[PDB]
This record gives sequence, C-alpha cells and structure tokens, in this order.
Amino acid sequence: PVSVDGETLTVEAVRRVAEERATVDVPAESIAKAQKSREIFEGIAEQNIPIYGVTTGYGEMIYMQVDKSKEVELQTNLVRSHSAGVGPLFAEDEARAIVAARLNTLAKGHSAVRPIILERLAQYLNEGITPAIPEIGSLGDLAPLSHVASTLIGEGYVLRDGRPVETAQVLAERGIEPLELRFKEGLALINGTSGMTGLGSLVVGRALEQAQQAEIVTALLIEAVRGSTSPFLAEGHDIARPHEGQIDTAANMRALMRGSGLTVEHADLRRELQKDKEAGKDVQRSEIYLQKAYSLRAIPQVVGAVRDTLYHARHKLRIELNSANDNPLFFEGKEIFHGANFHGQPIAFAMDFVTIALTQLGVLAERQINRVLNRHLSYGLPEFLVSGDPGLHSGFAGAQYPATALVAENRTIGPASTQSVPSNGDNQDVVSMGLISARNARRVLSNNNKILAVEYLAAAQAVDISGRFDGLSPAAKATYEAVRRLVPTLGVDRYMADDIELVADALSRGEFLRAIARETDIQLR
Amino acid sequence: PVSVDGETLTVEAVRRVAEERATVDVPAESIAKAQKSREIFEGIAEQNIPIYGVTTGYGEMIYMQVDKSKEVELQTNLVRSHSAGVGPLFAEDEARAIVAARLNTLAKGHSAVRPIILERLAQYLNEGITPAIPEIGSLGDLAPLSHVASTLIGEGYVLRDGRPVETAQVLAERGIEPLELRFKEGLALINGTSGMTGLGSLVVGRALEQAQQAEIVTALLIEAVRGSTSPFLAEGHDIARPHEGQIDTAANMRALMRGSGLTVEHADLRRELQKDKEAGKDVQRSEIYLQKAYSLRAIPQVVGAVRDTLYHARHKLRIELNSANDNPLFFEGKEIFHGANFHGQPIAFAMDFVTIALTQLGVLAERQINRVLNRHLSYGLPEFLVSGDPGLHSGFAGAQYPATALVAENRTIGPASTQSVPSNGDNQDVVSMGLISARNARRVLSNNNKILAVEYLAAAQAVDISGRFDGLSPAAKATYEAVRRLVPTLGVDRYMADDIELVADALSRGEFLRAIARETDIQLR
Amino acid sequence: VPVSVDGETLTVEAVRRVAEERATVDVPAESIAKAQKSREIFEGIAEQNIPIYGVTTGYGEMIYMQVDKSKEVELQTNLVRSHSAGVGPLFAEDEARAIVAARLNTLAKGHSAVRPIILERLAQYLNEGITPAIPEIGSLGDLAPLSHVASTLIGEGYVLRDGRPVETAQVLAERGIEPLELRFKEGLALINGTSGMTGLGSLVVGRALEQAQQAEIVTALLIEAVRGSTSPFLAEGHDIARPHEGQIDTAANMRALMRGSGLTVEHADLRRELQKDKEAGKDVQRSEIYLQKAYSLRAIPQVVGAVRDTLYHARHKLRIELNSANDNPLFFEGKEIFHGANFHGQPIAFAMDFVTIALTQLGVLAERQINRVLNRHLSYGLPEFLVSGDPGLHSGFAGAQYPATALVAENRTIGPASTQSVPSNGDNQDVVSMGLISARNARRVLSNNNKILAVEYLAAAQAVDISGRFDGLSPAAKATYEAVRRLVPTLGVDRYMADDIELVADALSRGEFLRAIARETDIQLR
Ligand SMILES: *N[C@H](c1ccc(OC)cc1)C(F)(F)C(=O)O
Ligand SMILES: *N[C@H](c1ccc(OC)cc1)C(F)(F)C(=O)O
Ligand SMILES: *N[C@H](c1ccc(OC)cc1)C(F)(F)C(=O)O
Repeated sequence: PVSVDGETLTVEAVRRVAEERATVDVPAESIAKAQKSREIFEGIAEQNIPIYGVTTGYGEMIYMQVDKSKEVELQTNLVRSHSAGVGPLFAEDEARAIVAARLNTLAKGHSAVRPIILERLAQYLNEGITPAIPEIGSLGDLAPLSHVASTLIGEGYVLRDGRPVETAQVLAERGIEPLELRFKEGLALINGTSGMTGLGSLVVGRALEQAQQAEIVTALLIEAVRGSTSPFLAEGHDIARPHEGQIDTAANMRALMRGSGLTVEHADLRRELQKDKEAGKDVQRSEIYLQKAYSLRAIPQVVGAVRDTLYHARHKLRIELNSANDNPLFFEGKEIFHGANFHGQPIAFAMDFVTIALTQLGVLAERQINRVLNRHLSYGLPEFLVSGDPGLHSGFAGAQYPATALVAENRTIGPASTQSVPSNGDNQDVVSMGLISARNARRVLSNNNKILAVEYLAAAQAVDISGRFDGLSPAAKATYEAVRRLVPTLGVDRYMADDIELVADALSRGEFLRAIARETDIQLR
Repeated sequence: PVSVDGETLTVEAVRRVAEERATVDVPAESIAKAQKSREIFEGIAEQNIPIYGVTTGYGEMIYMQVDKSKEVELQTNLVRSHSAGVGPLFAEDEARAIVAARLNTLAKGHSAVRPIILERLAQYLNEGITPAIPEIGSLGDLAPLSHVASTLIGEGYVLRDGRPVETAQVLAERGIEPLELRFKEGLALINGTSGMTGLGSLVVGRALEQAQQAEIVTALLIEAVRGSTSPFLAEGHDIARPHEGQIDTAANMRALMRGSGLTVEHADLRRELQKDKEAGKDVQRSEIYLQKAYSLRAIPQVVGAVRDTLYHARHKLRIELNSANDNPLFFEGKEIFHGANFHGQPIAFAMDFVTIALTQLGVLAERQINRVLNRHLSYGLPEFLVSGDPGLHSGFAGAQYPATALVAENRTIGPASTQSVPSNGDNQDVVSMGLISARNARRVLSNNNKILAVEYLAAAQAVDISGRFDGLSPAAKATYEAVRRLVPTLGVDRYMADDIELVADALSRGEFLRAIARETDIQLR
Repeated sequence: VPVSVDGETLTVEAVRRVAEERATVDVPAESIAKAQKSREIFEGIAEQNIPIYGVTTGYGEMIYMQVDKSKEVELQTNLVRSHSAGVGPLFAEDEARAIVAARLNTLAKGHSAVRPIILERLAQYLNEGITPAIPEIGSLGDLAPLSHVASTLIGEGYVLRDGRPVETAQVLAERGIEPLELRFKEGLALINGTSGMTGLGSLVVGRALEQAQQAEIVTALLIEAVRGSTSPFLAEGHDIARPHEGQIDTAANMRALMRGSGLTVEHADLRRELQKDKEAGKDVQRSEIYLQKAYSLRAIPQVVGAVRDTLYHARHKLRIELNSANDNPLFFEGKEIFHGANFHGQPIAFAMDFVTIALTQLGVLAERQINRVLNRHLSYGLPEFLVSGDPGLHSGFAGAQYPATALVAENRTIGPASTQSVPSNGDNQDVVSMGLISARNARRVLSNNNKILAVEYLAAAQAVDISGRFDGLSPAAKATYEAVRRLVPTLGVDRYMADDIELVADALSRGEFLRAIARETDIQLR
C-alpha cells in the first residue's frame, strides 16, 4: 500500500500507483490534520472576509468580490469554465500519476479542503476510475486538472478502454454519488503542478531505467567487439573525476562486463601491441587500437552526466510531490497565505533539462549502432552485420535509418520553460509551460526506446555473427537471451519493423535490467 | 478523374485523390512512354552491365557486384530489409497522398519500371487499399516507401479501419495477385521524396485554407470590435508595398468586411476625433484610437508573409510532384543517369519554412483572442466576454489558456532540414530530414485549428454580447451562423472542451470559407 | 556610379555597391518633384490641425493623445530622442550604409511626405562618408536603429568613424554641415520602417549567393582531386528530370567549372572499368570501384540548389521591400491619409530566417566534404588526414577539421526569430517580426560558413599536391588552387593553422575565389 501523506511520497511510489495499480492510503494523521485546517478555514470563510478563489473572482477578476452564498456556484463555474483542454488524452497510467500527485498535495494539509475530497480521489485510484485528461491547455496545470476536478462532481469524462465516456454513467454505474464542491475545493483541485509533476515523475523514473538499459546493451556491445576495460576502472572516476553520475555508470559497467572472456585489460593490449612493434623503426603502423572510439570509451562521462541530470530532476520532483503546490494556503493562527506555489518553474526547468540529457543519451546510442554497422569501425565484423552474401543482402543497413532519424527528430525539440506568453489580461504575465516540458521529455524517452531497440538487435546480431556467445559474461548472456527470446538471429534479410517495435515495447517495460536482476545478482545503480 | 502523368499533377489534385477519394488515371501516353523506357532499359540489364540498384549492392555496398540471375531477389531483400519504419501509422488520407506522389513520379517515365507497377499502384488508390505506413524512419523516404512497396508484393501490412492487417489476407480477400519485383522495380518504388512530397502537399494545401479561415474570423472580429478599414485599402499594398501575399490578404479582407455597418472609414474616425478635441489645448486626451492595435491592423503584412511562404512551398511541391525523384534514371540513347534526385532538400526547406510561417499565423491568432478578451483592449466589451456576473463567472477566461499554450508549444518546434546525421557507413553523409519537416508543419497546422477554434468562438460570443449581429456584413453573418450552428452562445459558463474541439474539427474540414462560398460569392484568394 | 535611388528600381546589388564600395547615390529629379509636391499637399493638411498619426497625435499606444500643430518640431524631436535606446555592438560602416541607403530609397518613393531636404541629407551623408553609429540591438521589427540614424540628421547621437562612436555635432561642424530640424512627420518617417533588416539582409543575401558560388567552386576542385563522377551533373538529370531553378543553376556551374578536367571520370568509363573488374564466374563479387560517390560529392545540385532557391526568394522579397513605402501613415494624392502597418517586417523577417536555415545546410555539406577527404576510408586513396610525411608523428589537417565541425554545431543552435513576437507598448505592438534579429542570425551563419569553407579550400589544395594531381586539373581548378596557394603554402610538417585559416576565410568573405575564376577563365557563373 502506497502511503500518500504529502510528506514522504517518492517518484517510484508514484510509478507503482500509476503503472502497477498499487493501492493508495491516506494516513489518519493526514486525514485528521486535514479536517482541522478545514474546520478553522471554514470558520474564516463564514465571516465573508476576502479570500482568493473563495470569496473573489479568479485570476485577473480577483477584483470581483463574491459573497459566501455563492459558495458551491463559484467553485463549480470555475471547474467547468476551465475544463478547456484540447489535444490527445493522457494514457491511463499518466492520468493516475496526475491524480496521485494532486491527492498528495492536499494530503499535506495546507489546502483546507474537506477530507472527503482526498477520500474520493483515493477511491477513483483504488477503484480504477481514471479521468480522461487532454494533454494540451496547461500553461504550467489548470485545464488538465479541471478535467479531473470535473469527474469528482460527476461531470466531464472518464477514460474507459481508450475512449472518454461521460462521468455520469460511470459513476452511477459504480454506485458512487458525485461530490459537491465547497469553499476553495474547486480551486484546490486545479491549482497546482500536479500534471507536470505527475507525468514528470513517470518520465524521470523511466528515464533512469533507460540509462540502466543503455548501460546494459552498451555493455553487451563492448564485449561483442572485444573492447578495453580500462575506461571503467574505478581510479578514473571515484578518484580522478568524482561526478556522482559518472561514478555510478562506471560502477555499473564494471559489474555488467564482470567475468567476460571477450574484453581486454590494458596490460594485455599494451603487451600485444608492443609485441607487434619492430625496434628498428621510429614510427610504425599497427592494426591495434590501444583505446577504442569515444562511443565505446566515454560511456561513464556521457551517461554519467545524464544520470546527474536525472538525479537532480528526481530530487526536485520529490520535493514538489510533497509540497503544498496550491493557493491560497492555510496555517495555524497565521494570515491566509497568498503566494504562487502553483508556479511550475522548478519542474518546468527540471524536465527541460531531462529532455536535453535524454537526447544526448540517444545520440550516444545511435553512434554505437553506427560503430557496429560500419566495417571500418566494427573491429572485425562484416558490413552491416550481413550473414550471407553482402550487397545481395543489406542486413541491418536499413534498420539504422530510423535510429538516425530519431536523433535528428529529438534535436528539433526545444526547451519550453522559457516560452512563457502573457495571458488572462496580464495577471499570468509569467508562466512556466512545465507540462509541455514534461511531454517533451516523454517523447524523447519514447524515441530512445526505438533507437535502443535497434541497438539491442544489432548487438545480439553481432554476437552470433562473430560466434562469440560462449565468451560473453553472465550479464552479457542474460541480455542476449532476452533479445532472442523476442527476435531470432538475422539470416537472410526480412521485414524489420515488427522486430524493432517488439524490442522497443520490451524496453519500455524494463524487460532488460529485469533480465539482469533475475539472471544475476548484479545490483545496478 | 485526376490525371497522374508525372507532368501536370497539382497539389489540389493530390488532395482530391487523398481526401475526397477521387479516381486516378494513368494516361496512355504515360503508360506507353513507360513501356518503351522499360523495354530499352531491360535490354540494358540483360548485358549484365553495372547499374546501381539493379546489378550492385545498395548504398555503401554499391561495391558489391550482383549478377542478373538475382533480379527478383535483390529488389525484394531491399524492400524487406528497409521496411524498418517505426512510430505511429500515417492516416488513410496521408498514406494515399504518398502513394499518389510515387505513382506520379514513375508516370513521368524515367524510372524504367514495368507498366504494371504504375497500374497496380493506381488500383490500390482506386480500390481503397491503403498501405499502413509508419511515420518515422525516413532521412529524407526509404522506410515509409518500403512499407508501401511491400503491399505491392503482398507483404507488410495495409490500413484497415485504423489498424494494420497483413497484406496477404487483404489481397487474396479482394481477388488480387501480388506482384513480383523485377530489375530496379524495388529501388524505384522506395527511392524518392514521395513521403515528404505527399504529406507536404496535404499540409500546404490545408495551410492555405487555414490562412483564408484566419482571414475570415479576423474579419468577423474586426467588425465586432468596430475596427478601421484604412489598413486594408488597396493603395497601401498594390501601390505602396506590392508583396504578392500582402496584396492577396488585403484584397480578401476588403471583400470579407464588404458591406459591413459596424466598421469605420478613416474619414469618419478622423472627423469623430476632431470633433472631440477642444481648440484651447496643445495636448488633449481622447478616448478614441485613430488606429487599432497591430493584431487588428497589420493583418495584410503578417498573413501576407505567410501566404508568400505557402505560395513558394506549393511551387516547389508542384515541381517536385512532377519530377523524376528516383535513381538511377533512364533517357533516350543516353548513359544511365546516376545522380541524387532522391534528395529531398528542396522540400525539406520548403516545409521547414511552412512551419515557421504557420507558427506566426498562430501567434497572431492568439493575440487577437487576447485582444477581445481583455477589457482594456476590447474597445467596449465586458471582461472575458462574460454575459452575467463577472467574477462569479469567468466566461472565456479559461478558454484562452489552451490557445496561449499552443503558441508556446509550436515555438518548441525546430527546423529539421539542417539536422542531417551521417549514416550507412558514410555514403549518406548529407540528408535532408524532409519528412520530419513535413510532420512538423502538419503539427503546427493542427494546433492552429485549435487556436483558431477558440478565436471563432470568442468572436461569435463578442458579437451577441455587444448585440451587433444586425450590423455584421453578409460574410460576417455567414461566419457567425456557421459557429452557432455548432456551438450556442455562452450564457452561464460551462465545460468548454467539447465546444473547442467541435469548432476545431470543422476548421480542419474547411467548414468556414465553405460557408462564405455558399452564402456569398466572395471569391477568396 | 552613380546608383539611382528612386524608390522604384533599387536592387540588392546596387545597395551593396553603395554600402561596400562607396558607390555614389543620386536621387532623380523626378523623385524630388514627387517629394516636393507631396510635401506641399501634405503640409496643407497638417496645417489644419486634423488628426494624423504621429504628426498630430501621440505615438504607439499613446495615439489617444491629441497634439496641436504648434508642437510640430518638438513632437518629432522627442520621438527620435526617446526612441534612440539601442544597445549592444555598433554595426560596421557597410552595414550602416546599407541601412541608410534602404531608408533613403523608401522615402524617395514619394509616399512619406518628407521634404526633399531630408532625402538630400541622407544622400549627402552617404556620398560624403558620414556614417551613423547604429547599435545592433533593440528593434522589434526597426525603431531603435533608425532612431539613432535620425539622430545624426539633427546633430545629435553619434557617427561611426574608425570603429568608435563620435558625437555627431562635432562631426557636422568639422565638415560645415548645419544640422536639420525635423518638421511634420519627418522624425516618424525616418524611423518607422524595415530599413534595418532590409538594408542588412540585402548585404547578407548578396553575399550568401557569392558564398553559394564559392562553395560550388571548391566542391568542383575537390571532386576533381578525388576523381569523382561527372554523371551527377548531367543536364538531363535536372533541366528535364527535376527542374528546380536553383538545382539547374548549380548543376550548370559545376559542369562549367569542371570543363576540361583530365581527372574527373564519366559514368561510361566507370561501368566499363567495373565490368572488366567483374569475373563472369561468381554471381556476387566484391569490387573496390564505386560506380557512384557519397552524397556529399553527388547531391551537390539538389542541396546547393535548394539553398539557391531560398536565396532567390529572399532576394526577390528584399527587392520589393527596398522599393516599398515601408512607412506609416502614407500619402496618396487625392486620398485620405493611409493608416496601416507597412512598417511591419514580417515578409523580410521570414525571408532571413529561411536564409539562416539554408546557409546552415550549405555549411553542413561543406563540413562533410572536409570529413570526406580527411578520412582515409572515404578519401578514395589519399593519406590519412592529408599527412604528407609520417602520420601519427604528424597530424596534418586532423586539428583543422574541428573548428569546422564545431561551427556546424553552432549554426544549429541558432533558432528562427521571426516567430518570437513578445507583446509590448501597452499591447499596442502585440505582434511584431523581430526581422532584424533574423537578419543578424543569417549574417552569423554566413560569417561562420566562410570559416568552414576556408578549411575546405585548404584541404582541397592540400589534397592536390599530396596526390600530385595538379596537371590534370581543369582550367578553373588550377585557378582555384593557385588562388589558395597564393595565400597559404602547402602543408609539409605540422604547423600553427589558425592564421592560415583566417587568411583564406577573409579571402572568401570578399569574393576572392569567385574573382580568381572571373580573371583566369572564360567561365560565367550563375
Ligand atoms: N491559478 C489561478 C487561476 C485560475 C483560473 C484562471 O483563469 C480565470 C486564472 C488563474 C490563479 F489566479 F493564477 C491563482 O491561484 O493565483
Ligand atoms: N536511396 C538509396 C539507398 C537505399 C538503401 C540504403 O540502405 C542500404 C541506402 C541507400 C541510395 F543508395 F542512396 C541511392 O539510390 O543513391
Ligand atoms: N512605428 C510606430 C511606433 C513608434 C514608436 C513607438 O514607441 C512608442 C511605437 C510605435 C507605430 F506606432 F508602430 C506606427 O507608426 O504605427
């Protein structure tokens, strides 16, 4: 059971709830400190004092003073008039991630909403009622959250088997009476960064597994090509260049290739090469490379940088998930706080950063593909991994194209956290566009699975084309089995698409890294 | 019947074939000049002389010499090994546009393919057999076209009711015997810019109607706000600044507002304002604006620039549609041409340009929305077009958000025609990425319908909130009726999403501009 | 010599002549007469205190402020002063001249209602070398830049000399010129246009075309050094198969450039050589001969053609803008004052964003051709990285490739500007073009490409002597080579390259290589 207390929620906890449909539970302490705030706040609204969103207009119309007899109407008109989202609907797991992040915010107890709101949100999550949330509309997350707030009052639509069906039917069809929004209940449900923070959570969490899976195949590839282990020696990171991420990647690469009979140690290389030099010449030509190319050597540096960015992103997400990103806010014997904790800038940046990081992750992946496919760079393999007669057969030559195309496509994605456009009169003169940032990262993450899919296939192909299967380390054989369990070796050439999408979906499921855990005890960082 | 002769095909012709399922016909002259080339070429391949793609490997493996006894195998392995496309599948109309562009290329008669290939392509089009083409893979269009070439040989998949179903079943299920690829038939089917040129055609064609529809609502808006006609007077464009597009927009704006009882002439404004000035003061404050803001005045300039870009794009598309974008090429008593007319740079640029143009089109649209929604800029209308008690009701305040978000999202889309990444060894060291460019433009075009949808609704709303319906010109009333026929006036506020998507889909169908044609005889440029 | 600025026939080339080579400018008597007459009629209407934007009303959002004609000079003068708020680097002499030239031509069209004296002053400044100190930043597309120019017209602001800004007043006294006094609508007319982006973009587009030519020139030399196929440039493959204007031109320049080459090979020879290399026995055999070459040496017409097309479009747009009444409000005899927005630089803003993209790709192509010759696996028989002595010990051009590769990456970080409108001035300027930013972006890629091309010219020339293929070069290729070798010596032992590269880059920025061909061959390049 995932505890949603607005204090200890983690990115992984969110994923379990969103992807694995884990049960959520609001702690009595949270549900209790929520009723209290609600009790005091409610006594404050009875005195018809000025409170944004409770007894005033919304946004620029805050100058419009509204009397307390319009309690339910105000909150409702808001939710209905802001449910103006467009574009595609978020997937079931994405929608759940969003609802979880909102509940956790209210569960912190500073939103002064009735306990039943937290309860009802937790019910939808625990009962499988997913709001149909359109992806576009948020300026960083009113509209997306307005469609959520709708389902609670029996309006809008829910996501049933891929399509949106009126909340009304679904609710009555489940024996649930829609709620009625009281003072500041409508505003609290839609006033925050739950859309970007929810989606962001799923993306960063998955981004991390993609780095681990990038490491896994990169490892298989280095063994199949007989690369040097020198680049990953602890002294070069832990001691010489202590970037957290770099150390982690270097550590995973050493563990993944551990016990390989194909990789070479610097000592052996240096000795093999020295044995190849004649002493009567000042400058000789050797066919041996003491170091391999950047793509098979600078892995710790590049992927480590990626990790560092994903670590910083998860950090900001963790802080945000457990924050009172709502407005206005309530405290003990303190004036009602009128700020802007609904501003997603901290996450908008975080995700724009993740987009850049992941894009470089893909760049690196695609070049390794290029490296194994080019006969002048493969270090001994046949052109484009062709088994039979090259020319007549192209092998993986055609498979490289979609991977190269994706690197270019990912590069056309620009940062969104700086594209603020003034609206609502000029009240919202500076916004973050964070949900666009989150969606950008999601896309590059998705495209990276396709690039990686091509790499996983090329590697396995290079393995049984060089006949180096029996030399692969335990983790290397684990990865190889996992690919063949899905796609067989490439004899004559054939329709590639199905094979790529097959390995791609598996990658998005963490099928690899899951195979390493189940067939070793490599504990991957 | 649309004539596909590789010489006279137009962008609109393509749309009719793609969107309206118009019948296609290959002229006897084309089918005849095709058999001839085929006859001579075939006698050239019999002598087992070096011919790229016919008796050699593909791409970098061109050094692999292949004997003529491998005729069918070569072309086949190619189509199968390059069908490595990923991502979503193109829509039925997009796929048809692509097939049409390919057929038209071969119909030019320089590809030396058997007439039956042109015939079979024309059959799929005329019979409703649409190839399931994945959107990603092309480096600018092998993979996308490889999935097409597949269906002709009974492999791959076809697009049936939204999903991909094996070509085999569908073919046998229609009484069609799959073809067998001969010398250079596989290469010719996949070696060109048909993907980007096909999709590009649909996008530019629709882009032009979007400009016309931007003009239509912009016109309704200018009448509803009582704007000045001065900005559109012919002297200011035809004479002072003769940019083709600017003249066209200025001309459409004069025709659209024609006979309006709400707009003001400069003479009247100047007179009204002069009447408002006291003669005893050197500098007075007036509540009258002799000119309106840029968004309601610089329409000819901005939209005209858009038009110019779309005119140049259509031009390049027209030239390309009718070109032999295939390789190698055949001529009369001339060596076999070995060039690179498969390089989509001319279209890659054209579409990157369209992306920028359309993005500015949206920028302008959204600001007009902002203008009508802000009480300090509306020129007399209520805040956010609220009918009842503002504050209590937000009116269109929430509807502005998705439009503002879209301008920002469109801005995150970067040019693709410059993101070339070297592949296939280094044989393809400079590519165009044109299909990504086409897809970029498509997206901004799609987002523009949503922005425009919000504007069309705001305008109609501003009309019956100011009670200026009886003053609207004939075209203005035409547009207004068309909006209300879909969405009623906004009394109390309510769920906006359905209304926006409703006007959005209509916009993508050209429902407006169709209404102007049917309810006037405004001939819009 | 002298160029005629009649607001009707000015060309991008004429603008460059006035700007780059100090060509004398001359406003025709017909234009002066149209100006004098428009001014007299316009004056007669402004003299009646009727409302006219910027003449008897406030500016921008403050148009609601009605101003009496008794304030005629002050109004125009406060405008030019308060709007001279540009920041950043000052444009060079040639850029500032093109700007003033474009402004003079606009007013010379006759619909600005300016006194002929202003037309006279601007032309005086140009013909006498009085260059305004124009800050690059600060226009939204071009008030700030033009206001700094208008300033020097009234003895204020700064003039540029020796690269430093010098108080205008001093300069005018040191030349006998007496400052003007802005009258009705004169301050507004001087700053309310697209002269900033239009003048600058003209220089850029003109140079972009010369850069296209010089790219074709070096590409032709390279193709001959590595003995590529002439087949990709056969007329029938463009003029007939794919008639894209720019594509036809490039294909033609390449054919003219390689005419008379003993190094290039024809498709016929290739296949014959390839068939005699084939042995009747095996079905699939390996050959070391390439019937076709990499895209970088075969898709030149398609790619450079596209760049050309884009440039032809921008030059066309620029030509119309140069001869346009991009000002507001406007006077048309027998008509009410035109109140519009011809000051909006969207059309040019777009054009320049396109040139930036186009030139960026031109640079990508050059970059990969450099890579082509430096890679022993792709150079077709040349030594690694063009090392003449012992490799490893010497790197040759290994390091020269980096500044070029690094520049391709930099050009790709430059995004379109024409779509970046930010509402200002009380939402009155709610949609702008940022065209001058677009034009400076283009200038930047242009500038960067000269560096990429410089490394390519050095590499090609080096590839020639390393392979001892000088005697087989066509007439044009020998000219190109000697032009390079006249600046930089062949690369023997490794040496400092930075100076060798900046030397050829400068030669490229001034059309040196395009001139070598004009003076050494009978070739006419498109
Ligand atoms: N997020 C609030 C908001 C809600 C709805 C709206 O459209 C009318 C504009 C703003 C807020 F006003 F920004 C706030 O809580 O501060
Ligand atoms: N477009 C050709 C091509 C096809 C397939 C391929 O992958 C092996 C690489 C290239 C071409 F070789 F580029 C050509 O026709 O020139
Ligand atoms: N270009 C005019 C302008 C001048 C100065 C200014 O800043 C106050 C704003 C605008 C114009 F108002 F745009 C015009 O001539 O229409």
